[PDB]
Amino acid sequence: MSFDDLHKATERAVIQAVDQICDDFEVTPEKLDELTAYFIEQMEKGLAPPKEGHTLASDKGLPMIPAFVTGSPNGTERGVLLAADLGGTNFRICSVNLHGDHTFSMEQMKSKIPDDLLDDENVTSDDLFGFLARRTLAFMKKYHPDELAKGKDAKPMKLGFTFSYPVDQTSLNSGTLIRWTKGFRIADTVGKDVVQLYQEQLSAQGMPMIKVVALTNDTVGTYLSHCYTSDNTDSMTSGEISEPVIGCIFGTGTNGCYMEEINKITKLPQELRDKLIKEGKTHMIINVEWGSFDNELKHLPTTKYDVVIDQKLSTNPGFHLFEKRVSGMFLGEVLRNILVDLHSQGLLLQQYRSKEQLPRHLTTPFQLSSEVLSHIEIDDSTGLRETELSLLQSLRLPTTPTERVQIQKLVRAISRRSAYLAAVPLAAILIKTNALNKRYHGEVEIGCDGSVVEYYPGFRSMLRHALALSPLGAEGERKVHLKIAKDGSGVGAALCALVA
Amino acid sequence: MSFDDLHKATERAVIQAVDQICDDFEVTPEKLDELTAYFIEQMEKGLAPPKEGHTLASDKGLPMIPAFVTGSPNGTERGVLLAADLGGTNFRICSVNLHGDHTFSMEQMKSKIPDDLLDDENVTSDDLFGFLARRTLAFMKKYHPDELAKGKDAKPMKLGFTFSYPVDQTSLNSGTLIRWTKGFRIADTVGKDVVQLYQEQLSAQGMPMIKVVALTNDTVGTYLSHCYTSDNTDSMTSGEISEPVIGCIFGTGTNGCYMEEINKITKLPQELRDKLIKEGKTHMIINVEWGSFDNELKHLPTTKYDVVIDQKLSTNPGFHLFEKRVSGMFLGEVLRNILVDLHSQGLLLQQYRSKEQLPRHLTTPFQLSSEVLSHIEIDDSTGLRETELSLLQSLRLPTTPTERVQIQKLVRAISRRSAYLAAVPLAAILIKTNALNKRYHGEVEIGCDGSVVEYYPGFRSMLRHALALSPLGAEGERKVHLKIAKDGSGVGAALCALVA
Amino acid sequence: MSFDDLHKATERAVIQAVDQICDDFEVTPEKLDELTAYFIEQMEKGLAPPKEGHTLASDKGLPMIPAFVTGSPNGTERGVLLAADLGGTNFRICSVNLHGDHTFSMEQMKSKIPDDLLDDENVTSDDLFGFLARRTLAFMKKYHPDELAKGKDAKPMKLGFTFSYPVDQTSLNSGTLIRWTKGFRIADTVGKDVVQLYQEQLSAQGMPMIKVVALTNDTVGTYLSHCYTSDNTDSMTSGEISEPVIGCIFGTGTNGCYMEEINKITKLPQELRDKLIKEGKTHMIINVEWGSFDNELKHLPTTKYDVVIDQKLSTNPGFHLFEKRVSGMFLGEVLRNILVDLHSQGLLLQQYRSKEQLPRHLTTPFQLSSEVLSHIEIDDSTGLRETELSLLQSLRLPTTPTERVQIQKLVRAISRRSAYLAAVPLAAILIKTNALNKRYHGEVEIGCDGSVVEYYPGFRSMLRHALALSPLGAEGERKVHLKIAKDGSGVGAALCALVA
Amino acid sequence: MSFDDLHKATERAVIQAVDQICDDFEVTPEKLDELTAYFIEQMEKGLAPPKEGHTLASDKGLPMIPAFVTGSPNGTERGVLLAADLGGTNFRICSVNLHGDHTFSMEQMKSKIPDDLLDDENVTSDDLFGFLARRTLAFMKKYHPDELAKGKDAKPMKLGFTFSYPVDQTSLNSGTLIRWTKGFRIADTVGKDVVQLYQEQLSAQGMPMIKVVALTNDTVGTYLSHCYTSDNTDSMTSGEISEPVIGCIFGTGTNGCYMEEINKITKLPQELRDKLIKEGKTHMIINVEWGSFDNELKHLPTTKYDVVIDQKLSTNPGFHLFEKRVSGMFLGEVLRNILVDLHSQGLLLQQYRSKEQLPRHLTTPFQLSSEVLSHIEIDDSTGLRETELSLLQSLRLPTTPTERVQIQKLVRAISRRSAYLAAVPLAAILIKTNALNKRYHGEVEIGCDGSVVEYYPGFRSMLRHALALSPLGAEGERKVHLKIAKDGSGVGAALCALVA
Ligand SMILES: Nc1ncnc2c1ncn2[C@@H]1O[C@H](COP(=O)(O)OP(=O)(O)OP(=O)(O)O)[C@@H](O)[C@H]1O
Ligand SMILES: OC[C@H]1O[C@H](O)[C@H](O)[C@@H](O)[C@@H]1O
Ligand SMILES: [Mg+2]
Ligand SMILES: [Mg+2]
Ligand SMILES: [Mg+2]
Ligand SMILES: [Mg+2]
Repeated sequence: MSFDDLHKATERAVIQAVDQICDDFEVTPEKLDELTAYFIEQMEKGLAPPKEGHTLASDKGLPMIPAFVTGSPNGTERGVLLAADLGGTNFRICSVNLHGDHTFSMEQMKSKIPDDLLDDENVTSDDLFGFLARRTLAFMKKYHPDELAKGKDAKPMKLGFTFSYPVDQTSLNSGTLIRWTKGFRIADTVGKDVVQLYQEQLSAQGMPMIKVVALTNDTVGTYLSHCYTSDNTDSMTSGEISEPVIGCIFGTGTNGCYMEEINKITKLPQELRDKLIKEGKTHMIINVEWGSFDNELKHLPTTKYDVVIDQKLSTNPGFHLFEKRVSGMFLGEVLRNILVDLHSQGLLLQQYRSKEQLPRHLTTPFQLSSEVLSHIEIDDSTGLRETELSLLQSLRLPTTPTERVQIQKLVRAISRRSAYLAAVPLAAILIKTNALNKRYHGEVEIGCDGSVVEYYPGFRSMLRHALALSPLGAEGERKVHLKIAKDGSGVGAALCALVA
Repeated sequence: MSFDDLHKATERAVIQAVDQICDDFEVTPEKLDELTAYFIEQMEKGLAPPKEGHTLASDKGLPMIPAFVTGSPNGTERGVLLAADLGGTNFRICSVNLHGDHTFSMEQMKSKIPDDLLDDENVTSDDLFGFLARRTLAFMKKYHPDELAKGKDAKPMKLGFTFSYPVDQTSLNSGTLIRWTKGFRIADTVGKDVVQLYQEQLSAQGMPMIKVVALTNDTVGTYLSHCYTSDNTDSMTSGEISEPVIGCIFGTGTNGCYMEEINKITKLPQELRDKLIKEGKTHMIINVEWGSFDNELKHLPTTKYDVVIDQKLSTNPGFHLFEKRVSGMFLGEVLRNILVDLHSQGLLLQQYRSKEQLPRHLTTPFQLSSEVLSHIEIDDSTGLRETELSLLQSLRLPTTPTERVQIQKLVRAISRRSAYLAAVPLAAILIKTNALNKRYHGEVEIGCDGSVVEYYPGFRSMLRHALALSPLGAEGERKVHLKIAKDGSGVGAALCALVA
Repeated sequence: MSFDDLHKATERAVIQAVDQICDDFEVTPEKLDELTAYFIEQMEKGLAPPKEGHTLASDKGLPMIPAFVTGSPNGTERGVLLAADLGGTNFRICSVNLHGDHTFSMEQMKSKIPDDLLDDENVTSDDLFGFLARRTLAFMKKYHPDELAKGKDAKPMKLGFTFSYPVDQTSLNSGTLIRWTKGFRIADTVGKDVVQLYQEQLSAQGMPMIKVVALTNDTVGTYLSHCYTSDNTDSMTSGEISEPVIGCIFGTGTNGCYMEEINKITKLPQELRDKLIKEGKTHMIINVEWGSFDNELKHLPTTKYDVVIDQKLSTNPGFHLFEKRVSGMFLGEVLRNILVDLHSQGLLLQQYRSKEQLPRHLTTPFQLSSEVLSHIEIDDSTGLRETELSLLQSLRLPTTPTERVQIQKLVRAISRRSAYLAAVPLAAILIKTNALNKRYHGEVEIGCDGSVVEYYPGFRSMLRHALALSPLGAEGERKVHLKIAKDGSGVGAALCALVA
Repeated sequence: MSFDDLHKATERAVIQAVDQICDDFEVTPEKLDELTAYFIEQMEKGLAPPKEGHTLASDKGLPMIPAFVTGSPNGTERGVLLAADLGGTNFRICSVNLHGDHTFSMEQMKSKIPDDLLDDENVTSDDLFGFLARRTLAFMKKYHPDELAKGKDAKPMKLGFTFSYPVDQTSLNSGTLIRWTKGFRIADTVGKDVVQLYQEQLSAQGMPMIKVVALTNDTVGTYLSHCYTSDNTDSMTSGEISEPVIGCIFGTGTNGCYMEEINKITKLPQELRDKLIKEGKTHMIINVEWGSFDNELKHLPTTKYDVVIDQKLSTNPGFHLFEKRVSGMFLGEVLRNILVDLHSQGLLLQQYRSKEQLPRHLTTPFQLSSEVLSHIEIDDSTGLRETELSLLQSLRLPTTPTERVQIQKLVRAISRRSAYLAAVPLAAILIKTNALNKRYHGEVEIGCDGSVVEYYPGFRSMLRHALALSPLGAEGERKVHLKIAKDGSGVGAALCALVA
């Protein structure tokens, strides 16, 4: 045994731990099927009246929100509307000029949500909504300075507001916050009317001229934006015309929505179901809180790393268990926990004696962005050798050549687990509504927004693969196109405000 | 307001524009009566000597041509004669074997008039007449190759020549072109002898053996052909025997002719009226240039779409205003202008941003054939849903379901306007000559040739209806039969050549 | 037995004959597989050196032409070039402004090929090429009148010439006509240089300024045009990037071409293969004369109606047997022969006593356009009842209600036979070159031009179905997109002239 | 010429433009020498009294600031002090426990400077300093919550304040802002006392307990931190003991400072020079505003891209010309301007028709971070092929394979130009003070902080190379070590506060 043979014995120990992790992470079709079936069962429960002791702030299971849109655009909608979009790492304000030909011209200003609003439980509703109103002034000064200069007399501006949190919507115009998720801890807005808080701050800042017309989700805005764009009006002689079914968000969090029959939403008051069916409003866009799927954990492929994020690092433990396996914030956090744990086992970061000596950004939660993971996974031979080091050097964590390949294997296992689980709600929705066979012919479109699905170098293809593996089978995959709703939330909110 | 309600609001706007057009197009009996009366007044003027400053190339009003036929056949005429027929979208050569029993056996060769002769003002008389002579050689090679092989010694062939243009006829044998109409722009034949140009080209091509015997119109040939065929010799005990009164053309253009008393044609030289009355030639077949009726526009139900065709798209602006409302070329063009105008209003072709993006065949004049209109109008429920799309797809213009019904309404309004106006000259002629009461009993026949009246799925019945609405009343309609002179122009020219 | 029961007994006899025909026409997967395999065998033979006694004018089998393009565009090509396109029912001249962004702006003039050039064996090379030169003058007068006015001094204009006939190409600049097909009988151009004849006539007409730069086929132009347009440059993170493989023509005739490895074309001189491989010219676009597939008839599903067209009605008996089953000219002719034969059997046109009394346009060959078939097939319930009559009325053939449904069944059987046979060459080409598996991922595009594939209300979907039935299987169909190369031949020739 | 040959001709055009740019960017030793010599001349002028008409807000040339530190640490300094650090993309607060053994334990909180303070001229002193005070409260709540809870009675906290802007320092305790640079436009703080504004806001927010003890630069803090750490106390028998000479910042901006003899600072009042020399204070740490070197542009290798940044995009045109060639903000901006200009020339982004169609983040200034450049440059073969696309995809700019290599060449040319120019001030300082020969033996240390020097995968080695190329020669490079002052500004300010 030379030093090189002794080193190989160590490398084999490292490899076994990494392979064990990779196998714990991979989703096998058997679980993909248990999950699709369970997802559908929870979807039916999510439409049902609550039992005694249940509420929305505390529910568990897979709740659904009956957003009152009740239809979809065809691209002919026209007009200029404002849109606000809150809830990722950032906030955006758009001015969307809908042209009536399946396109729009969008102006945009965007900013990061300041950490003053995210790291402290003592942050109030006035700090968050005061922020949004100040950014709204900045937007108006750049794109519509005249309306701002002429307000209060200039009027109205119609604004749609996308707010990416579960909202107990009662009307397209308004609803209340059910809970904060995804990084916000601002407790005094839970139960309050989201539009009311924003609208009051807009007036407080000098813009009584801007009226918030509609409150929507990101999933809904995405679906509607997707519907507005492309064509879906081809010739009936081209042989097949597609239809939008499902909207997705794969960003800091994960969600989607779909068109559903109004007569099946048993929790909606019957009087409202009757009022709407009488006008031909046979369908609603339902926000399925995918993130909450299996919060009780009867089927998801949970490992110890997911337990740690959910119980110790997350802002809302016990909720949004699906997101913790799928969305961008947790793809990042899962790798960080693995690297720290393989430090403790003495397998990767062998040079440190012990955890307290690790780089501070490695031990601090959420400092490993899914952006680094994107580069870690795409890197091929020379990327892995040289760039993987640069990518982790930016997290102050220098590594060896052999360590870098082991880290890449962990990253691919993490993103694969997510991409396959991410297919569960798409298969489950298409199957529940029989989207694939409600019509003899016509393709199924899924309009997905969010930076993980748009940029992660692997999701577009891994979802298609996973859909084929799920109960949809190859035949279902053949009907189903994953398209990107790039301007997704912005256009969607503008359309919601147009609808009012 | 859901997307579906917003879409209905748009559909209502579309409908209002289409209904406004349909109402502008419909001819009400009040105008049908003003027009019948005006038509008769212009017919009397059309027989009168001209005033100083008037000529035939430039006249206005409703000119008539005193074709020198002076009588009608009874079906006993026999012999084999050639016939040439120029002036629609095509040209035909026939060899008609008249059998003497109200029937004939017709051989035919036909060809399209090449665009080389239609789209350029620099086309000469030698190109048009050279064309006719070359097609004549082709005809002879197929049906009478022996006469061609034996010519110059084989002789004579007698040919009748139907030339569908106003001709200043001086004798059945010849006359000059008054103007070009209906698509021809060959200026150097205006004022020239039509037979002379054709006869010279026949010799130039090697056929000195063929003599053009008679020059006729299509209206005249149709009347005579109609008279030749059926019976009109039934028993006097069958209770009632009919007589031919009016011939019609409803093809690329529109015209007709009728039998008139020679003593009323005040512009004909008196010496000629005397020469003919002395031989019992009490009547002449008069070509009424229906197409020119109301060229000055005092009564026709003119809309902006007709103004555009007459001033911008037509080959002879200011003339043939009636045809522009009635004939096949303009049924086609009127729809095209409406669709382009409803594009500009944002009502039908809503997907284009603006006119320059429309299919090139939609913006190009005369590319919308009345043939497409025929199918657009006949289509019932499933035809409208599926075939209307195919019909416009052939014009490269894909449409929506709701657009297709709106287009069909416009098409029916266009063909109805034409069919009712088309009744004006038939009512006006029968009334002026008192065809309905010159005899106690005996039916009135109108022998109409032309593809619009023969195939358009609506003219046969719409004219009968319109005749009943006009001053003829139901009582006049009861005397009047619309029959189709199917082999119309061919037989007619053969008879004209037989007459010489 | 009442009259109605006796009539049903007759209808059953009619139905049996129609069903027998429909079954003779349907292509079963077993034959679709024999044909794909045979097509591939003949394709290999088509690349081989000839045997003694063989030439190109007379070959039989499935010849291929090694067009010297040797590559494909990526959309960045820019410049303004002229293009001429001869050989369908018409001729087109374009001026194509290539912009370098996968789009172009095309100006166009088009005209029908006059019958003077099609119905007579005594037509010479000077009449056909004189025609093309005259239409070229007309084009220049409308789009580039200044170049024409300034020529001879203004120069050069670069023109690509698409000539849809087999051409024994020796260089992209020129080659000779192998045979006339598809309606032309002009024997004295066979064996002559196609460009030389056109170029001389352009000078004869006054345009020494226009140089014909490249001679191409329609199949080649279509492939290149298809390649030029869309993108095929998406992100490698979108998950899959497509590549053009096969170009198609489904118009008056049928053909296609594909990219092939130069080292496999064994008949090309080795010295030329070496000259080209040394510059990286690893592939050529090969015109596969699909029309000639199985001219000897060992596998095609031939019936008596196809025998009649090939031996009695066609301009080139014994050749282009595949086209006679597939292309637009013969979809039309096959129905006509069936209707005449069912007249002779006393089943459809029961009112005539015998063939000589049938409408002359029914007994005359090629008067039944595939355009009528398009409408006959698309028509649903009310279309069949009312429009089928109008469509055949335009062929002067009035029918009964029961006759109309029987005719529609025959039409669908005819177009299905064609659509399935039409898939044979696409499956055969993709399989021979392993287009489906030469790369792990990336879609396969087929760029098809021609009015049958673009407008016939059934081909887009019937080909996709047939491809799945053929040896490609569903898995091959999943890679394969049928797209329409709408401006196909025009752009292609402009690119060929750009290439020179 | 095949499509592939035509494409190569285009690629050659692209390459020539890229090579021309690369050659314009490369710094040749001849200029490196002109610049070193000029830098020294301007350094002498920078110590001189001003001429009439000169001030500090407007100076030009290379000003120096005589920070009143007057000495350096040896690692024995002990105590716990707070430190604030403002002025990059972010702001940091530290609590540094100096231990007296060349090490310290640092606690840290950091946040991004909100855009509310950077994009608007109407931002006031109260918004910037209010921000710093609020972040200070957050820091105290996490690391010293007891002092905050006990204040006002708990006291004092001693805070050092690093403020990375030129400051007209009069005492280590305070000075005024000379100008804003590097992204700030807050005009009403220019001329005001920097400590006074911060100190007042700390009291306003509830922390009268924290006293700002010292105001320093980042360059000074870095030098002192560097001096505090390692050893520099080795045995005199180890053969050679090093000494710190120069501190550097290579972050969003670029600067450094060095120890200089007090008797040479001719602009300092003589009375102050005498007061200090009498106590043995023979040296001062002088901030050399490297960024301002050659603001008048007599020697820097200026190209058109640098002119655009300086005159159109920068917050302070005419100043800090050296930084615009060297620092992280402009490495980013220079590439962006090149890519847009090569779009205009039609060489890289060939698919767009024109600038208005480019991705909005490409045309927006400063959206291309030097972070992307880091990855673009490090990428080797497979990194360039796949990751370069991901890196630009994050700027919404998809590219081709050939485009990616051309972009990488531009990036390496940009970072090389910077790295070589970046050596000018280090060579110039060591040469001016004869750091290399003031002692027979002992190494020269340069302590550089800042993320470009710490992470850019190329600076550590390119500076060493450039130093050898400059007048220092290989012999000077052999004395000179580039080390990283990682905790640099934080420790430095804590030491400045310890010094008071
Ligand atoms: N290129 C990338 N590769 C991988 N992950 C990325 C990339 N860019 C952003 N992300 C992830 O996406 C998150 C931002 O999500 P996104 O841009 O979709 O905003 P969002 O719509 O506001 O999110 P949400 O809708 O859930 O609130 C980041 O925190 C990071 O985790
Ligand atoms: O137009 C389609 C095809 O028609 C004929 O079959 C020709 O042989 C062929 O070269 C051409 O491409
Ligand atoms: Mg979002
Ligand atoms: Mg006629
Ligand atoms: Mg063609
Ligand atoms: Mg700094």
